Amino acid sequence: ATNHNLHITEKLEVLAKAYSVQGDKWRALGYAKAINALKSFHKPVTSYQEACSIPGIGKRMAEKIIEILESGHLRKLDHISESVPVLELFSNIWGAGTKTAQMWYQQGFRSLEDIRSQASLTTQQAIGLKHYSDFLERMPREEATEIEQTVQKAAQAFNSGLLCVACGSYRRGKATCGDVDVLITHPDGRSHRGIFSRLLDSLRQEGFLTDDLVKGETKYLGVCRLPGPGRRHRRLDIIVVPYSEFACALLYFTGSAHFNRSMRALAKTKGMSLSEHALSTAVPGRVLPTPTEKDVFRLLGLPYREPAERDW
DNA sequence: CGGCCTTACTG
DNA sequence: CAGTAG
DNA sequence: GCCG
Ligand SMILES: Nc1nc2c(ncn2[C@H]2C[C@H](O)[C@@H](COP(=O)(O)CP(=O)(O)OP(=O)(O)O)O2)c(=O)[nH]1
Ligand SMILES: [Cl-]
Ligand SMILES: [Cl-]
Ligand SMILES: [Mg+2]
Ligand SMILES: [Mn+2]
Ligand SMILES: [Mn+2]
Ligand SMILES: [Mn+2]
Ligand code: NA
Ligand code: NA
Repeated sequence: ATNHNLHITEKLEVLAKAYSVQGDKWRALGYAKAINALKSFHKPVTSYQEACSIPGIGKRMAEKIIEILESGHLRKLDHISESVPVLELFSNIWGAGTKTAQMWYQQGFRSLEDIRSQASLTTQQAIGLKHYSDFLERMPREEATEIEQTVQKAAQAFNSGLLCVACGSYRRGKATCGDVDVLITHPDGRSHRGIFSRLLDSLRQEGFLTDDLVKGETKYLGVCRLPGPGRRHRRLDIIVVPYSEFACALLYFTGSAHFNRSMRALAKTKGMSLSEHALSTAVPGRVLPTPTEKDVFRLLGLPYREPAERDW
């Protein structure tokens, strides 16, 4: 639905993002969750006592939601270090995180021009810098579809049986997608092998793939651009998995990230372990049979949720 | 007090 | 391994 | 940050 407390979240997001880019990950996680809670809430919040009651919101956070409701402002925001805007600028480079951002800042850099001419850049960071603007824009769902079909087409040319599905935000039904996450497998349980590498060659020779960021056993993180004019470069992620891990692979890749974390966390409390490979029992333990996503929720004693309902 | 998901690539 | 990322 |  819609957020009934944007006047609150909007202010907290600024602070959460500040801590994030500065390296205070755990505190930033607290705000991130506090924020997620406020958003998905039946109606607007009105009181302190009303705030604390909400899971994910404690005394310190409740206080802040108050200052906002009463002072209409968050004094804390008035003291965010002047290095934050630059740290955010830097970490928006794919391949560069909080540590690299702080280092560059310590060395005197303040702008991308500074980074381009003087900073030391890993191969990935150079690619991220080159597509800085493109990677900041979420693409129209329709374009996400075009990309999925492109990979599926190139893949099925090797084996018409190969199953290709765009997961991530796409499968969750979002209007726009930051990238395209394509899962590839095969019902025969063995044909998925021996393609990955050749598939990337096809897409590469075809001019579709323009830059590679990470190439591994079953995962690929790269960059693509549809043919024709008016096209931006888009991030593309592909994972090839054995059909026996389909349900878990699909569940993982569909996300959301926070949804995955919660689900894995729950599994953990029940003496189980959840990954993109399988759902098991604490130690490794035994692999529980999971033919479908629903089997995962069931085994975890959770009511099934549609992909569109997995925001967190 | 102390975890806060879990796995994988890069160098 | 640390850093970054899905 | 929050929570067990
Ligand atoms: N367990 C886990 N799963 C994750 C994590 N990050 C991502 N995933 C899973 C869940 C996530 O759905 C999937 C794709 O990750 P992206 O493509 O990076 C983010 P998307 O949701 O696709 O939305 P977009 O911003 O692209 O429009 O990997 C993480 O930290 N942990
Ligand atoms: Cl985190
Ligand atoms: Cl360009
Ligand atoms: Mg995505
Ligand atoms: Mn992705
Ligand atoms: Mn471009
Ligand atoms: Mn694996
Ligand atoms: Na609380
Ligand atoms: Na980055």
